[PDB]
Amino acid sequence: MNIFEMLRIDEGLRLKIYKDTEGYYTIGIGHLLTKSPSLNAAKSELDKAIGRNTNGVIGKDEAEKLFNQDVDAAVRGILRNAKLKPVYDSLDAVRRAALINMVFQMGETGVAGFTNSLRMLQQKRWDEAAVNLAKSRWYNQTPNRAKRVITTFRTGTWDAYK
Ligand SMILES: [Cl-]
Ligand SMILES: [Cl-]
Repeated sequence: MNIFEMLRIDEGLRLKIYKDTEGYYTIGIGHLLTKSPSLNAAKSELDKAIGRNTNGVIGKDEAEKLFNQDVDAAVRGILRNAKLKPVYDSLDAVRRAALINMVFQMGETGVAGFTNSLRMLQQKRWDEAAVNLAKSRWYNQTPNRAKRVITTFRTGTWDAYK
């Protein structure tokens, strides 16, 4: 198991514009297109992102390409973030994947806001951090995905994904 396969399980793959759990226009592997309600503003972003007139539909290769960019951007945002970097540096390889997963889903800003959990992760207090992470809209809104990520943090293994 690796970050890519982990996120692929969590986000799925859709080759036509769809709406995410929050109601936003998305495509491929969890690639947010716009928060705007307009399907046309979504097709426009889509075409800008792909470099061709897509008519709302892409191929597998195109989806995977967006996904590669997105993981890369997630990692780089963590490394540039003053709150996130120290956490990431302190963690083992599996737990690093779990932090990347949160950032891919909620953005650097959102994760950076989990102040207390971040401090517990840094201190390696696994069980306590798992408890604190659960008291979030995040866990309340996407409980099955949140539990998987949380278990990854608590245990340090890929169990929840096997
Ligand atoms: Cl893009
Ligand atoms: Cl879920």
